Amino acid sequence: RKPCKLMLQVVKILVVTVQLILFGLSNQLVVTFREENTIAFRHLFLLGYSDGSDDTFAAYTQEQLYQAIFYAVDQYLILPEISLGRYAYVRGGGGPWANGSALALCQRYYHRGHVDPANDTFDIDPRVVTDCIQVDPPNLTLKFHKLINVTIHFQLKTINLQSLINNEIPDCYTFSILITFDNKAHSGRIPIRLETKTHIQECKHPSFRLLFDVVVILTCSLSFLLCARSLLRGFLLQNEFVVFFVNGWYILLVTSDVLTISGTVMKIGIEAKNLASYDVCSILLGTSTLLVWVGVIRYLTFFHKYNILIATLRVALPSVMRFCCCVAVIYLGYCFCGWIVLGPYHVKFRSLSMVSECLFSLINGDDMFVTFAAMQAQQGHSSLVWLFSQLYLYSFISLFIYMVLSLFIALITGAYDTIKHPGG
Amino acid sequence: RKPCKLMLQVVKILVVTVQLILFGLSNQLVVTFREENTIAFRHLFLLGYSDGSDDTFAAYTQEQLYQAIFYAVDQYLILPEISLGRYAYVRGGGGPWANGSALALCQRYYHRGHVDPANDTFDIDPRVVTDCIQVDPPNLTLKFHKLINVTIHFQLKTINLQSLINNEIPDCYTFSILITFDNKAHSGRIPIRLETKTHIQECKHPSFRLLFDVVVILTCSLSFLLCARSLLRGFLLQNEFVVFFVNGWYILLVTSDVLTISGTVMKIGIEAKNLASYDVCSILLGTSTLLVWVGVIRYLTFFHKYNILIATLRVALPSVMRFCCCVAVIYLGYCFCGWIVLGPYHVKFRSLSMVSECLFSLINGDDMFVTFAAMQAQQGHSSLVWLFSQLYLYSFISLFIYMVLSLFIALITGAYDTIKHPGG
Amino acid sequence: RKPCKLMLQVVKILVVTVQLILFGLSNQLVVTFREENTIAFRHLFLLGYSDGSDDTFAAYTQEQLYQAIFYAVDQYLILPEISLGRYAYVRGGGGPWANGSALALCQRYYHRGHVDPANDTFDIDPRVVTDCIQVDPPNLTLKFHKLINVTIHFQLKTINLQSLINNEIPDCYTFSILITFDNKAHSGRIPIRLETKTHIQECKHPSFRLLFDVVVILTCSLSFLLCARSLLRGFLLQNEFVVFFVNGWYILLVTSDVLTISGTVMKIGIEAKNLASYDVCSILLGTSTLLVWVGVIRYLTFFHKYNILIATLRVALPSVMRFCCCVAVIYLGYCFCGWIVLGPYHVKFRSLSMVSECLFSLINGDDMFVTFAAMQAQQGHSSLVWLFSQLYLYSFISLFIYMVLSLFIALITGAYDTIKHPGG
Amino acid sequence: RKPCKLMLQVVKILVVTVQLILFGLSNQLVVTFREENTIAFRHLFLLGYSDGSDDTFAAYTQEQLYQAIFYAVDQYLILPEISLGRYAYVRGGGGPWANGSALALCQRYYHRGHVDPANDTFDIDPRVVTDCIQVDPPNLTLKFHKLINVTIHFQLKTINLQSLINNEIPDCYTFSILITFDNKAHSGRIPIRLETKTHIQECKHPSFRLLFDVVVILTCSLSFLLCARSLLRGFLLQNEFVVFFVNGWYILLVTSDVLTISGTVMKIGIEAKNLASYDVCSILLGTSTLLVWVGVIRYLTFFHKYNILIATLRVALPSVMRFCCCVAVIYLGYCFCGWIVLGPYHVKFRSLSMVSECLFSLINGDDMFVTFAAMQAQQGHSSLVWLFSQLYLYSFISLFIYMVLSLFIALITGAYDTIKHPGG
Repeated sequence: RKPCKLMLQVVKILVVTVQLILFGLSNQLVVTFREENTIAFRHLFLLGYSDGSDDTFAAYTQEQLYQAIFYAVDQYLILPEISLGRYAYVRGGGGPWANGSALALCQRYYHRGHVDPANDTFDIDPRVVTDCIQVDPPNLTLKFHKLINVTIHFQLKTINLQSLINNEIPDCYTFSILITFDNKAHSGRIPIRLETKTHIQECKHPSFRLLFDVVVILTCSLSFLLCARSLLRGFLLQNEFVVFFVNGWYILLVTSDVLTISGTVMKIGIEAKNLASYDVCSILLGTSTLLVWVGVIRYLTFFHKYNILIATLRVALPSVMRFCCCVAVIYLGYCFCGWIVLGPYHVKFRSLSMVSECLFSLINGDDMFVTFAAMQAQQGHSSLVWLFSQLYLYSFISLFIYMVLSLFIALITGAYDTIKHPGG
Repeated sequence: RKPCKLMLQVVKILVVTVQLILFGLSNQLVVTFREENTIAFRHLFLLGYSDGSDDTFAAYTQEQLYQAIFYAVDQYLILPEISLGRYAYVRGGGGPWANGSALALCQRYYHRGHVDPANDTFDIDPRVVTDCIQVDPPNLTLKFHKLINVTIHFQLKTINLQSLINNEIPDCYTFSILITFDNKAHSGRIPIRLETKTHIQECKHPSFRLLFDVVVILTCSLSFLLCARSLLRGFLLQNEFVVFFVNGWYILLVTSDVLTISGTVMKIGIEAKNLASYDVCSILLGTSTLLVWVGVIRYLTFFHKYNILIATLRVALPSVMRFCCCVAVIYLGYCFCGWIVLGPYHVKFRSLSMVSECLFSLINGDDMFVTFAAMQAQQGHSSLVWLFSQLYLYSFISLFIYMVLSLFIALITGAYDTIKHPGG
Repeated sequence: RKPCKLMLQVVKILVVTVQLILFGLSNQLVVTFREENTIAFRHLFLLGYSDGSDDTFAAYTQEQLYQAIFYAVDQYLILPEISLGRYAYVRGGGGPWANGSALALCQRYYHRGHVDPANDTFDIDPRVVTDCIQVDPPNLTLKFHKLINVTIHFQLKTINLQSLINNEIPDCYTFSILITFDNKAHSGRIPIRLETKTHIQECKHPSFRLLFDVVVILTCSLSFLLCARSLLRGFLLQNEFVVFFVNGWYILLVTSDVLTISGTVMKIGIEAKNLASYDVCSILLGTSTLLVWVGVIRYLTFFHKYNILIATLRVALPSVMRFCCCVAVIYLGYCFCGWIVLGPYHVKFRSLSMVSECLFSLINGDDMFVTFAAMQAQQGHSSLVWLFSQLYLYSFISLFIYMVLSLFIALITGAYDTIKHPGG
Repeated sequence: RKPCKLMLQVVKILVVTVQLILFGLSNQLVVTFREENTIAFRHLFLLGYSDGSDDTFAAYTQEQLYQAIFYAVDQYLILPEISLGRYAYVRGGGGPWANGSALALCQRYYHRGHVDPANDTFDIDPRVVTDCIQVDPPNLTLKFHKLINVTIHFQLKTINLQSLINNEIPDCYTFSILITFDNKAHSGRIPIRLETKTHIQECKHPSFRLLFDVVVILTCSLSFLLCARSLLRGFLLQNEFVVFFVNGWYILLVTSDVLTISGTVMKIGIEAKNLASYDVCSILLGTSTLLVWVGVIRYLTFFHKYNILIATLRVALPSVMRFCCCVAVIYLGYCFCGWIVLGPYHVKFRSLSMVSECLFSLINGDDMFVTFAAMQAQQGHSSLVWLFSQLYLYSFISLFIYMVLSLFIALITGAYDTIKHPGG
């Protein structure tokens, strides 16, 4: 009934989530097509594209420069001539107007770009002059001092005829190519990178599963109306309590309400500004479905045989707040020691993210023999610091390792006392 | 006697399992020959076969296509001319009839294969036309739009004369070559793959260990008759119990009975439909031999000095069912958060298998510094989601890490209470 | 007030440390420029520089030798001709005087360098003759027996115009190139290595954040005067105690005093002998800021609700000293077994550092499946020792693994007793 | 006195072990020279030697064969012409007599080597005919059916003049080259391998640290006489006990006696049959020095403040024998499931060594996310078995993971009871 409604809401948020696992699969296979297209293009225009070489994909010869310039230039010259597929290159003007390349060959560089590092002086009217080449589907050079960045802005239509294997009509995908030579470092190292964007459109010559998803939304609507009715009844009870853990009698209906607001935003309403907000609304659904797990298990305990382990959770968190506080404060001191020591010989201590990453090395066995062995092997320097890196890292491994069993077990021997009260 | 029969059955299932470790070694060395042949062929026909390049083994040039076409084509032209071994290529017609290549050079592609992705339209009479070339042991081209897949169906006899070093007569192995160009993606990426199958036959000019294995089977027969007699005696006892842990007094005789049915199926009866069912029957033997371990240790406890630790197991599972239930329900919520969050930046969260794989990262130290460090390093996107991936992953690492010591120790401090009852 | 001064000192050492995280970021990005320059140069002069090939960067052909000699020689010939940047090569004489290369092409080798390893004899007047070639910005050979080491000592100015993107004037960086051919092994293997040093100077044509850092120093001065006043008050109390944990009432003011002495040494006083001592003074700050964490959490416990977990620490360390002693003594025996067993088949057991590194394999899951699986796979030798490496490593994994839970839990069940005294 | 003798024996076995760490360093640096020579040679003769390519170092072309044959052949032709060192190639006949190559170019192959794998028959008079070519320091071919293995047996003197940098006279090292083409598989895959052996001799034109080591031996002699006197006194006490843990009152003197017998065997007596027996005697020393750690800590407990933790060890092992028994018996069942399941899709389950290696994956976090993630990714086969590998591996991860905390903590909550008896 009403708990059958709660079990139906667990099952129906679970079924909206099954349709979400379905749609997340559907978008995932679409993204398989996307990533296949991505790697395909990365090889494809990639004059010299090696696996992992995109990390190194920076030029050193100036002739190393202009050659790859020619290389893609021929790529665009003869793409229809060479392709294992069919690319659609119509006018495609960008990114400033006027008019169409479709490949816009653009290049930024400072206007008074005056500089003499042998003279210890420079005259930056660094107003970046962008020089652009439009190139119609059927050679020049720039100052190695002078440039800022170089841009190849092309675009290529394609038909998703593999969708014929998904039983779909093939869609229209315009792959929009931004090729970027980036010499903003100007340090003699200039990475090259290629950006592409796919304008998925339907076929020009041109939904029962869609009816099912909209039903999952409207049933989410009914279930949220149920969750709001239950919040009003618990609100009637709390007004009796003010005028007179399980912890989720109301808030779960709310947080379910929040995940539901996020997913319904994903289907239609924010579903026309697509990508990231859908990713977010599905994120909010992730919290709702975790709770669908946790709270459904609450109800289907059916008291869980008195719920001794469910009773296990309570008084510890009363202490656990300050304890996790204390564990953080030592850890923040240790993160400070990492931010101090990380710069001289490390990449693992490279930022606050990396000081977080070494915290994964702390509790997890994966970071230990790697980091504390390799850094003891001394990339290193300044042999007092070779002593210091070992004396820091071996020191950092120990205190938490000994103390952490004692904390989960100080609360764990605390759990034998709330089980000393509670084993009876 | 009868426990000497149970110890003899532990030893005799252990000896059927020693003969299984023997035969699993024997098949394992045969598979070493198979895998050696596999890598040998993979290099061998492999025009361009690199280690791990089979992962990348997809073409981009159409000329990149037809060249490898020629490459193997010469491979087949002059295999006897080039080989470090001796391959036997007799008529070998397949895979449809008519008649013999031995290399059948086949190629699928849709009949009304009409398509214009610049026109947003297509006319699939996609009825795949398979065009096949037979090629007698002693050039043409296809539409890059038009094809579906391309097949090289060859076959090569060989003699297992290294079996002379195993003291055996060399057997006759016909390696049956299926070379596959797969452009079913049609995304400009077409992986190539080569399949080979070995028809192991005896020498044309043409078993005490075999007598030993059949004895192990018939003695398995006697031991199962013993296990069935013991089930009937325990059944006489249970009929006295109905009419009036150790847990395996009967079921182990049964599950031993099941592993025994599976292995005897492996030797003779299902041993003429070979491969996978033998793998399965040996799987069932694996469960039988684990139990041979566990229950032999039961009997050879001889009460284990009162069996305090054997008494340790019981009442916890009465709670442990619902507890492992609860651990799963949080974990299923966490798997749902993974299925939500995994698609945008990850391969580790790529499927339900990968959400299971990150669960290995949860309890095991190997997944932690890799995943939570590398994903915090942000393949990433959409910096609220760069906050979100860390805020999810660091959140997911903690709750189970703290709680799990408390669970095995909530039942562990429970074990000090069934040892508080039980230490006396 | 005074605890507001202690909280202000926690916040102000925390703010000197926030300015330290700021400066450590600032030096870190400068080091990003440095490392970018480093990898840039390593590719740059690197005739044959491959990623990780610096590990293998040793020659075998003598012609393999002199060619790379020519290769860099042309590198220096035509660096201005080839560069994607602007290098400043003025006279730059070194490393002995007279006068200027700027590339000094030097080569050591023993004077009576007489040797015949077919004759079992040699006449070392091994007085290394250093032959040097100065080479003006706009071929010869040496005995393969005769040389000791070979040196290319060059230097290159450059302007840090990317500092224009940091809003700074570009600084003047003189990159000082030491190219080293090292045949001191004389074992036919001669690694090549290139050293470079950057003399960062300001622009020739030529500080509110600096005012802020000096304020952080002077406020560190006031806070240390506070810490010294508090030590004098606690000293007045201890003189009352002699004449009549929390543990850090005085020593933390001291160790804060030490980190503060180290950082103020970093800003100005030792800040003219820069690199390593600043690294050290920041190290001492790392200890101060960890304590800022730990002791601020002490005060902001505000008794922590009676500080039961803070009371948790005490009596155990009274035992924990001897216990960590005992854990070390077994571990030192195990390190001795490693120093014995490591040499025959291992690199992980390669030194006392590596015997420390296998200790990371002990408690951390990362070293186990790698080392005990790969060494059981037997690089190996002398099959009794193939038994011995497994029998040692599997033995070493177990005793600590079983005992360590019992130690943290012997003290942990000790913590249920100081919580048996202390849960009341 | 006598405990000063025991502390002196701890220190003197520790000093014999310090001289052992010294000699193990000395042999380790000698082995650095050896391994440097090893990698040097591996590149050196290595026509095509790539890092890790020794794993793949097998030929496929027959011309791929004979070319490398020529390649080393020229290696030997012009080694003095090409070398960055000085190799001494005198007559050096082997491995059968007659007379000298120094490169013996040998090749085995069966005498009646008759075989037709197209005919399903063969006539093995497989009596391997070895054909040998001697080649004086200043072309032919064999049947691809016919050969067994091919051998290049050379030898090269060299002088260890880098020992001049160790202050030593350079020794005489004869590097004895065995080059092996191995086609014993005859599977078209023939790995090539090169063996070299170094005859270290002194210089032809030709020990205070040695006096120190012999003193360490004779003092080991005095300390063993002390250990034997202490065994006789404890034997007088045990004869009083028969006629009327600490556990090592006698046996440690013995096991110290055993390690001492092994090391004294290393210095002189077995020190003329060198390599492996010295490795062994040092192994026995490893056990002695571990005990030097453990028992010295016993005495220097000085009762360890009543030795509560030393008292901690005792009664558990009375149970721990059968418990480690039970842990093994489940684990042997699990190893049996691994030996069953490992062959179809795995290399980690490849032998009993690998079933041991997955046991490292069990307790250590390193094997988990790798194996259970990658095998769930399905190298795989036969989708019921794709279910089976996950259903086995995920099953195997759990039971020990839950139970093992309960075992070390069943004995650990047992330790709170021998600390319940023992905390008083």
